[PDB]
Amino acid sequence: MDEILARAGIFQGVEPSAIAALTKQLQPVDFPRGHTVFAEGEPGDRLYIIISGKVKIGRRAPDGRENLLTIMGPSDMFGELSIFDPGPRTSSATTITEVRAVSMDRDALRSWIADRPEISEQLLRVLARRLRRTNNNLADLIFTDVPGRVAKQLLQLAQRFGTQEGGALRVTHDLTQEEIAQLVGASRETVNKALADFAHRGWIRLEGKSVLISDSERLARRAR
Amino acid sequence: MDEILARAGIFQGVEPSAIAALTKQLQPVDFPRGHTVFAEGEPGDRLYIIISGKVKIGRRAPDGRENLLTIMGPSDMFGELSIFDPGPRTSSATTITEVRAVSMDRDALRSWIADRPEISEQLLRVLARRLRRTNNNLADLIFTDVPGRVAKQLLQLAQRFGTQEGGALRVTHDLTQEEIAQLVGASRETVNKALADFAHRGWIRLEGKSVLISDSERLARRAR
Ligand SMILES: Nc1ncnc2c1ncn2[C@@H]1O[C@@H]2COP(=O)(O)O[C@H]2[C@H]1O
Ligand SMILES: Nc1ncnc2c1ncn2[C@@H]1O[C@@H]2COP(=O)(O)O[C@H]2[C@H]1O
Repeated sequence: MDEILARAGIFQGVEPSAIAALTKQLQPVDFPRGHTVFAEGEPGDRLYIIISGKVKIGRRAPDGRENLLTIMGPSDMFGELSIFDPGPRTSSATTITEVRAVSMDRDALRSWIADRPEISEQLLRVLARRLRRTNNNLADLIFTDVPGRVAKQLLQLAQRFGTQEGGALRVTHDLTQEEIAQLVGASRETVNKALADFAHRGWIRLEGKSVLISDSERLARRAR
Repeated sequence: MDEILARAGIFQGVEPSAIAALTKQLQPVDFPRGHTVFAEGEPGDRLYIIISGKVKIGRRAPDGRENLLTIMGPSDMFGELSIFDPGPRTSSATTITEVRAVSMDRDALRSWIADRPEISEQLLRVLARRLRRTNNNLADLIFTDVPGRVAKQLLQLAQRFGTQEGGALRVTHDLTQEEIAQLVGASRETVNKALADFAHRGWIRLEGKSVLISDSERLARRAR
């Protein structure tokens, strides 16, 4: 599991042999599927790295309507925004499978950067990347229509969690039909038809909390 | 000049007798109104701090339509994202006034960070905060009604540019009709209907490029 940790935004760029010498006394946590690790708006000082399982990053309207910002998995950090720009959690963080993680608090995190200055530019790198992704997600809402947007999401899910079957990519995305619409940021029926059409043409084939992508090249053409 | 450069964000962590050191190294520049500093897509080795003027950071749709990510004024840093996660600019940076600014580049920047790790700690704060704002705008798009957004937007312009002018607020945003629209991520058509509604509910008034705000509460209610 040290192997999964070493793939972090933090542990990337700290001498790999020395990554052993530091991974010791962190608090390692467990969560059942469905656990609110923390809620949007509340204070918090902990940052987590996912050892195993997937966490969904949610945003909730006063109205009661839900929205998913991104899905995190093995090796992804979450809960760092309220640390770096001190303030409240910018969103809810909810487990999607059972989840093994490892957390560290604000001060523990201070030791780390002081002793291993390299971390900061990787941390900078993660937020910058996330900015880029979010910038895109945002423009997609102003500009891209639903099936176009579903295409992007499956594709993004696939670069992040996809495995190979041969020519085709497996995407065990551990999601419900409503969470997928929630990532896409549009109606549930509408996301399902967009998905049905793509299945129709054997571009994708749906199976449980999972999708198999046959024809990524056309898929990527519905994106745009 | 140097006290606007002191409130930059990069610099909120260095000795008073150091900002001067880092200020020499910097390269003064004077862009005219309607100048493109760089454009979404170009390579980027260079980051900017606006001494004065305002600049719009923008993204263009395939349809030729354009959403404005933010407006930037004295002390603001921009073009940092291609330093931390090297790649193209995610967005264009175009003046909406004459501008005098100050630039520094990837190697200059990296040298400073090895010299003074505090700079890292500060750009994380800046990035995280940028990411916090964007989650709010993004979610405004799924969750918040169309003039509902024009509220939060005017006030935010205010928070950042608002001058108390006889019990009211003086915001010289320097945005044309369309430019305000693009911040809200909408068509002039439905935006200028919030021009007219706030014109005969008398909370503002279109004076020059500027705008004078006389309300506050029937906005923080009108937004939330
Ligand atoms: N736009 C985004 N892209 C990627 N991750 C995000 C985004 N918004 C929030 N998160 C993550 O979800 C976390 C919720 O808690 P924090 O706001 O402390 O830190 C946040 C980030 O780690
Ligand atoms: N969401 C955002 N909020 C504020 N500024 C941004 C945002 N997205 C991009 N930018 C700025 O726009 C700049 C364009 O050039 P870079 O991508 O190098 O760096 C980018 C950031 O400085």
